Amino acid sequence: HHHHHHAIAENLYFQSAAGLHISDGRLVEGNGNDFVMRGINHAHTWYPGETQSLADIKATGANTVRVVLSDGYRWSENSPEDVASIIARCKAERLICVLEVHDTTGYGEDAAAGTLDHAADYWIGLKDVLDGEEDYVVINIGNEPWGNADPAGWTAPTTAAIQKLRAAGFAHTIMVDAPNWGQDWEGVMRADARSVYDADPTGNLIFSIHMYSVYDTAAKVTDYLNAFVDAGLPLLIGEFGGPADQYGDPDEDTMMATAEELGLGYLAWSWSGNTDPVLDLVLDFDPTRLSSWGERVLHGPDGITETSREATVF
Ligand SMILES: [Cl-]
Ligand SMILES: [Cl-]
Ligand SMILES: [Mg+2]
Ligand SMILES: [Mg+2]
Ligand SMILES: [Mg+2]
Ligand SMILES: [Mg+2]
Ligand SMILES: [Mg+2]
Repeated sequence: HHHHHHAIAENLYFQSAAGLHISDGRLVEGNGNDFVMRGINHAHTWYPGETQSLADIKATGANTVRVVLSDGYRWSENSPEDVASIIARCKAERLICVLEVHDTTGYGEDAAAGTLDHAADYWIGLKDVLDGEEDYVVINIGNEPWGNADPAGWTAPTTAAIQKLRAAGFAHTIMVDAPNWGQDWEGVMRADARSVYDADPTGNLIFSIHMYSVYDTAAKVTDYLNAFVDAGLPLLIGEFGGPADQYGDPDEDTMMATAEELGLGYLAWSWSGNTDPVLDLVLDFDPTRLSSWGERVLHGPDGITETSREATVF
């Protein structure tokens, strides 16, 4: 006979603050399932009238969007209301959301660039919007937060910013970008990553490489990605390009193939709106105007539509 009981469930007395987290060098959801980001960057802070981009990005099959914010150091600060709206729209569309402060880009070289400390203060100002969204939102402290001048200087302020966010009570997975405009040409992030990782007492830290023309051969791509995997350190390709520019030709084929082989995340740059539209996946924010680059990223080998799996939390 069935026990025939009729109970109702109270929610667990104790639950973890962390949602998305790191386990054994990989990104995992709260339920333990491995998560491999396959997504797109959207320049929200510069295109407030293009928020339909989030739903259009989901329609590609993408499982993640990286949303460009400003902390007001250089561009126009994204308000807590705006950020709350974006997070909720991403959740409604079943997208994981990587938020990033762009104003740090090129610090130490570009005189208009802000500090990681200023970015951290901005994140702390968003705490009431962000707390409770640890299953859904990854905090990328500052985009490409050092230029090419003295990239060794990146390690101390990166470490300090992580510690400042943890001391403020953040339980999200935190993502950090490399010096040399995100491409880590001098290898400072690659060398110092373990030290930086060990400085996050939660272990919930992921490194992000941006692969442009420095990564113009197969060997350069595979060496970098394998370096992190072999060291047991979590990594994604948080931006990448592909079409040749004045500095070389990024090897997008090897990036995407190796990301698939190793199960590392990637986020293509970008949906639309670049000053030079060569990296626009769609022209004029219009899904019916895919560019050559859009065709490659969405529909080509190891691309988004082929490989992206929705986060299981949804
Ligand atoms: Cl706009
Ligand atoms: Cl080479
Ligand atoms: Mg029964
Ligand atoms: Mg939970
Ligand atoms: Mg909306
Ligand atoms: Mg060094
Ligand atoms: Mg290329």
